[PDB]
Amino acid sequence: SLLPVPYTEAASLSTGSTVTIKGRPLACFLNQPYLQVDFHTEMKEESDIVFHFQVCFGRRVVMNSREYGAWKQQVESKNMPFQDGQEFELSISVLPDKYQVMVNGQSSYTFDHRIKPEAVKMVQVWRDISLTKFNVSYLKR
Amino acid sequence: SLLPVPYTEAASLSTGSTVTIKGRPLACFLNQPYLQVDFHTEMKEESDIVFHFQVCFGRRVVMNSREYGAWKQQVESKNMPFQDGQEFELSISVLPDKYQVMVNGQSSYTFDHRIKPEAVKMVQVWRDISLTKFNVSYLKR
Repeated sequence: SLLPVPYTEAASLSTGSTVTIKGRPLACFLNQPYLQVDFHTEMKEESDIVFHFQVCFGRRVVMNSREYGAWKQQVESKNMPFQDGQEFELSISVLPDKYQVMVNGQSSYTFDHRIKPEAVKMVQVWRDISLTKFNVSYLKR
Repeated sequence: SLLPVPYTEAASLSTGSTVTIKGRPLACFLNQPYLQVDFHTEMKEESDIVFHFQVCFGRRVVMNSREYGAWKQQVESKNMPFQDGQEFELSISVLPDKYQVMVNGQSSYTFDHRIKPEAVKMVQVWRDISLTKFNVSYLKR
């Protein structure tokens, strides 16, 4: 639709930052479209990932980090608040101890900080979605 | 790039038909972009799939069919002729007994017919690729 996918934006994060993502899957759940949000330590797409968030719509969600080029301990969830064929509003909040992922206003996943959020320099949103809004909040000291 | 992805084209297949697909992954292999080619029995994207071909670039290839809404016996391959960061030329030939998948001119995968290729009405190419050429050959009786 509006914002080009894969979508990449330079970014900085700290306690109190929020990343808001509004979009829609590009296929019905039967075809298992994916959505991936990666918080990167550099603009380079092969850089390390502080928070890796991958939805296989209708199936599962995987969360992990990639440190010095290697994937670490994968966290896997079957919680699936996303609705087949529907627009979704995704909200990732940086709390002192973890990321909190709200889906359509509902707390759905958390991921404890493995690397300080201040290490993030870029956010990329990609795979099988269209994107209508992307925002990183910059209101706190 | 040029052809919109997800790419859908009404199609008919029989022995001697070839599907040619030229494209490029949207991310380096470290980020595991996907490519999926589905030969559908109807234009509806939730319709059955006669030949499902899914590349996880740099990792594996999965082939299957989806019959009356259910996935059947998955075939899995570690053969990975695709090259990191490179354009690829994909050629799926309809032989009497199977599909033969050429990658950059090199025979790479085959998949025995589970449903007659004459059941195909649509081809969809999607996931993490850009597309520059798509062609279905229509030269044989």
